Amino acid sequence: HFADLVIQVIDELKQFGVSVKTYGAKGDGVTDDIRAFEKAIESGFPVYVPYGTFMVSRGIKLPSNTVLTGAGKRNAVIRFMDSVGRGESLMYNENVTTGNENIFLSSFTLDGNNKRL
Amino acid sequence: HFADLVIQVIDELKQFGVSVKTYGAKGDGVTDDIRAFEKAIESGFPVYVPYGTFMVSRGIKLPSNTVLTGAGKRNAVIRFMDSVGRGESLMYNENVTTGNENIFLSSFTLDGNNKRLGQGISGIGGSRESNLSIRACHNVYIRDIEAVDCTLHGIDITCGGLDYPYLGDGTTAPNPSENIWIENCEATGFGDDGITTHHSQYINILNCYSHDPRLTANCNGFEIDDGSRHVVLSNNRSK
Amino acid sequence: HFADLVIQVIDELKQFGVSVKTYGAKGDGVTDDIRAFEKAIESGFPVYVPYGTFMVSRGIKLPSNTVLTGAGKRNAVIRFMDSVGRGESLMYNENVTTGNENIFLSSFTLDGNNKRLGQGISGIGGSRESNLSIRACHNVYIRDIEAVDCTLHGIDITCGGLDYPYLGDGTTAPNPSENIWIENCEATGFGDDGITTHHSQYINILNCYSHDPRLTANCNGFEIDDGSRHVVLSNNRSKGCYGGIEIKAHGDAPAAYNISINGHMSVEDVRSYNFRHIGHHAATAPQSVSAKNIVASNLVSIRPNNKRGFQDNATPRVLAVSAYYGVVINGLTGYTDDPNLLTETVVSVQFRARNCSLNGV
Ligand SMILES: [Co+2]
Ligand SMILES: [Co+2]
Ligand SMILES: [Co+2]
Ligand SMILES: [Co+2]
Repeated sequence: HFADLVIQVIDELKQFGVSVKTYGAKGDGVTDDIRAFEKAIESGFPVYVPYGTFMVSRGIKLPSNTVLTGAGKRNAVIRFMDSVGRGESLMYNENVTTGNENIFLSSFTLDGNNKRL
Repeated sequence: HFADLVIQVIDELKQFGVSVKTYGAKGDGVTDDIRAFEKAIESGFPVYVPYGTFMVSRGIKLPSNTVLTGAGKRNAVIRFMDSVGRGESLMYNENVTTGNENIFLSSFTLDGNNKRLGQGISGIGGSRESNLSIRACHNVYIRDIEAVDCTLHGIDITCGGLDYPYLGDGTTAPNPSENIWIENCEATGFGDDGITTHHSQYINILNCYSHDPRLTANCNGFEIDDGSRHVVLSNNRSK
Repeated sequence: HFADLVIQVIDELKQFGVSVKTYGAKGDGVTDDIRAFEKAIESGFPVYVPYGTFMVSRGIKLPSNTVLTGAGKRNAVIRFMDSVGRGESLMYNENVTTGNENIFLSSFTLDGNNKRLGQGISGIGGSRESNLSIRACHNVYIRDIEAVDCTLHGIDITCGGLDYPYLGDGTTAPNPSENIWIENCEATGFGDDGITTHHSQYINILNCYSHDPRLTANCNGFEIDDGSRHVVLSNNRSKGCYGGIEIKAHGDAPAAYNISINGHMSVEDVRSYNFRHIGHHAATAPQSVSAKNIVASNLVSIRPNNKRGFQDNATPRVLAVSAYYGVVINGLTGYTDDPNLLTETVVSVQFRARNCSLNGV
């Protein structure tokens, strides 16, 4: 509970923008973090992905005016879960038909977990 | 939120027992703190009342094996709210008919807020509406309690039942209180008596001060009344 | 770890003095807290005992200039562990032979856990195994202490030494306790006496309650015993004991002398007020040279009886005086509602009692 209060302060500082962990991401190689990504991305703030393997049960959709930056390749890693079915890219812009604008993506690994199939 | 975490730690230390503020008491002279008192008292721990005026919308009922201690007279103050109706003493033991045991009360003020009813008013019937009423109890220690603006009595020790029994001369009422100690208490501004005993035995009243009744009837400082027996009074003052 | 830091700050504030919990006390009814008590007590600070049942594997020894205060009776509770052996009072001053000074004890329960030994057991020898024992001490204030399930006595004030000395009539034992105040204390479930004094002087016992001994021998509420002198008892109550207030000595000891009873209430004791000097009652014995001066006033005795069989069914009394010279009784009320409880003599002045006066009975 003390640590949670300290974390709350850090998160309010927004040193990188907003961390996905602020919205509940675990980045533990097991937990489904898709909702945290969606929440962070819809918040309007630049989004930061810190160290971890962030498991996702569906594709991460990017709206216009998105800044998504990680701690780096093989540091911030985004990965499809074993149970994901067919049909989606791991990461793609929201409006598939007429598109989006101003998307800035930096410094992370995308692991499509093709192995699972 | 930080202060709340600090408070949580203090409360877990239980330096006095459990504070009523731990259970949500404000002690601000306005907020109804009755639920906090009830919760604290039912917890099984000795209960502490710190500085404040703790407003209560109904009587505080005491079960057996209760320790209730305050920060002191005119420091910890317990008070009926303006909107309280008729029929209850401010503080009394839970089992009104066959009584309770082992109740230890120390170091606070009981303000019955009789004022709220208008002037000239006394108890609605029998032993109802004292600041403190002890009925059919064994082993009760009452120390350093100040009882003010009382509707009926300041402190009343009686047998079981809300009413006083009238069974005739040469009788003994059922369910006496027994083994009672009243020490360093003050009673004032009462409607009947400051400190009084009925149908009860083995009582010591020591170093107490009972003065200035509100009313003008049979209003006595110390009234050792119907059915009392085996009582010592020593070094008290009445005025 | 955060809570520990907060606690550290609180402890540094020293709002009561130093808490025993600061030195590692748990007060959980299970953990041995003796080391925390010893550390706190040796620190030089006033010691505070907060809410809890603080278990102890050996007696708590008190040095000079000790302040030990609790959160209150049945709030702060100090208790012998089940596994404790024989020989120690629960709490007592460090220097058993020549004593200590300036000890101030307030607001806690002492539970001697006599139960742990099986039933029917009393002290192993002399003054050993009371809940609280004060030996050869000067300036001791004992307030708001509840003493329960006691092996020997609840509270005992005595001279130096673990044993009680038997030096003969007309003597004064070395190393008395002196300047003692016992107020608002309760003693119950003891093996011998609730509150008792020996070979000590200048003592006030005020507003205390001693009742219901475990055993059935000479088990008295207040026993002003061998070598006592210059004692005032006032506004105390005794219940369900053999003697309510006993003032006496055993044979081969000097009787208590110059004792004042300024009001007492005795409820269902056998002999409410029992003043005597064993060895100095027979017509052919020497007169006691020590049994002198008792002034006792505003005495209440209620339903004296021997339903419990104390002292081999000794016969009940409101008042029994023997051996003593110069006993002045003023304002005595004895009351019963059962004519079959006391059947021999209500008040006796016999067995070498002399120069006695009864007024207002
Ligand atoms: Co009256
Ligand atoms: Co009355
Ligand atoms: Co004895
Ligand atoms: Co003795």
